[PDB]
Amino acid sequence: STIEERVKKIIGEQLGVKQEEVTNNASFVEDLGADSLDTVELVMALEEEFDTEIPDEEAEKITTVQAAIDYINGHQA
Ligand SMILES: [Zn+2]
Ligand SMILES: [Zn+2]
Ligand SMILES: [Zn+2]
Ligand SMILES: [Zn+2]
Ligand SMILES: [Zn+2]
Ligand SMILES: [Zn+2]
Ligand SMILES: [Zn+2]
Ligand SMILES: [Zn+2]
Ligand SMILES: [Zn+2]
Ligand SMILES: [Zn+2]
Repeated sequence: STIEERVKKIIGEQLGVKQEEVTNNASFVEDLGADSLDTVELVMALEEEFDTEIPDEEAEKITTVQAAIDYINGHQA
């Protein structure tokens, strides 16, 4: 599985949304129905899956599927 696929799987599992909705340009809140508690938990889940620490300054900008993919691809453990 690629990084893109694994990031999308984490997002779908954390947010409780079907795979078809997890398009690259989808917004967690606006498209995937997330609340802000969920987005914090999603960031934590990405840290565990990819063994990486995400600083707040960057976490705050992770609001779409693509932004999460880009963060993880750009910080490979
Ligand atoms: Zn594949
Ligand atoms: Zn899974
Ligand atoms: Zn749905
Ligand atoms: Zn659709
Ligand atoms: Zn609204
Ligand atoms: Zn919770
Ligand atoms: Zn941990
Ligand atoms: Zn945070
Ligand atoms: Zn924050
Ligand atoms: Zn960084």
